[PDB]
Amino acid sequence: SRRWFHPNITGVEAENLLLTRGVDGSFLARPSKSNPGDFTLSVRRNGAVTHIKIQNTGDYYDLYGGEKFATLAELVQYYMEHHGQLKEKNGDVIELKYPLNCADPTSERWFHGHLSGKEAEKLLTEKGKHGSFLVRESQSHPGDFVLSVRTGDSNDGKSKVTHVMIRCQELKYDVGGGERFDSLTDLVEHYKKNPMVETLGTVLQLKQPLNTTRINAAEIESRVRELSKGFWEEFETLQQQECKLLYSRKEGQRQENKNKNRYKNILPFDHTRVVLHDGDPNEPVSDYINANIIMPEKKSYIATQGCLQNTVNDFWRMVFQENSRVIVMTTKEVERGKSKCVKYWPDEYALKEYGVMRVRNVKESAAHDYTLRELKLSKVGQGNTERTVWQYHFRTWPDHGVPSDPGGVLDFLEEVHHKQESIMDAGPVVVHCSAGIGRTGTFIVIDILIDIIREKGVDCDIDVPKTIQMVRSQRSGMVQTEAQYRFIYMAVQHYIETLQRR
Ligand SMILES: CS(=O)(=O)Nc1cccc2cc[nH]c12
Repeated sequence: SRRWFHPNITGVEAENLLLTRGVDGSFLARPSKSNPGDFTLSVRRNGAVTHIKIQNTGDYYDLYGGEKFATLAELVQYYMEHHGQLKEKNGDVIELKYPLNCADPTSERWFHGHLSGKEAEKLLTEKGKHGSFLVRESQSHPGDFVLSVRTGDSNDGKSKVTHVMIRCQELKYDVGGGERFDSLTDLVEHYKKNPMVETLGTVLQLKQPLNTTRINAAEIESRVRELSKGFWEEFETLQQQECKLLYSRKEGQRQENKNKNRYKNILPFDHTRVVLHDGDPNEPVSDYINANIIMPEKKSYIATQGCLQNTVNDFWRMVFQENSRVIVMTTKEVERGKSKCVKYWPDEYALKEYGVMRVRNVKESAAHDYTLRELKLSKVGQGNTERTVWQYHFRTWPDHGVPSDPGGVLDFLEEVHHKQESIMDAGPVVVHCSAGIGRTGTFIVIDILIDIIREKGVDCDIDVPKTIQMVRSQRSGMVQTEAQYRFIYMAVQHYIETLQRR
């Protein structure tokens, strides 16, 4: 669970909560209400509260005096299982022992707040299915709530909508009897596990929240208009779901693999990692690269980090093994004086050996937003293994935030798409930035969404947060920021508009 994140709390509200309701080792995280990408970890130690800044400019969560993380849940899991690791400026250990839980329901997928009983019945009738539910404000009884649930199997009376009144009495919630809950989430979780049974026997199964994010692609402009009045609230609802994605990353945690990771705690899930075969028998662990397969759930991707000097050979082994023919690089080699990805390709017209692999740079072509490099990759000693690999190097992404206009990214992805589609039996498209989660996740999700619209036209269903959750189950923290989340919507809107004009 992620109850330690409080989306609508001030610094002083956080201090008072930890002092009145917490103990030493108590903690919570919260966003800054005016600087998105800024978060604070507030921690109680020696009867006083310390506030620790976490910044995310788009690549990773950077904890002051700690490490870089793919998600706030991974950050919290790391320190709740590693004492002595989190430290202040003056060096003392700060311990995260006791999450201080938030009662606020506004980031729950099932919470609709102000909503009429007739509006909720229409939404549940049109969009809902057996077990679809929502919680809304009563309107008749102020301060109380209603849980509306659809149960059932043409509109022939085989299904129905039931309303269950939820009383709020002295900051606890109940359905008219039995247990009184600290929050609506606790109530919903209880009646999700232990469903209410009606007198005549109907089980009110809370199977899934009502789906409000699935839109018809033609109506993207109207959804964007609505979110622009929010994008922040829909993004935070998505982020609340990240506690469901704490999958194991054991291989990346092995001593033999530690120096193959750019950031020690940003690791590939075991269940989707790229496994390298045919390694040097002399190298004890030769099967590991910080990379995952992203299979939308025909075109697949590999999301990976920027090469380290000691992983360039493994990068080319992956490319060769997976039969990838297109690489997308979304960083300059150096940004803000820091190395983001080593040069892993030869100079134009040059030939270099990278371990058992040989690469020729045949030709480079510069466009305004990117450079294309036509590379020839083969195994040393085996001439007939040569294949062309087209590297698309996006060069104009800003150092922080996102492009102001998506036209450049969309023209780049169209060209990448056409190259991939032109090559018979090409493997997954490799996409990498620096950590391989923020820009990489953004480019991949845009590509996935646009691909739907390319095959099905302007009239098909898309669901941005559900697509992002699905990509996040295959590599940690894919899509890092609210700014990238907004950019994904803007890119898809711009794509639909250029398709209508044509
Ligand atoms: C409100 S919703 O349930 O319609 N949309 C939605 C929001 C956030 C995360 C996910 C994952 C699947 N759907 C999501």
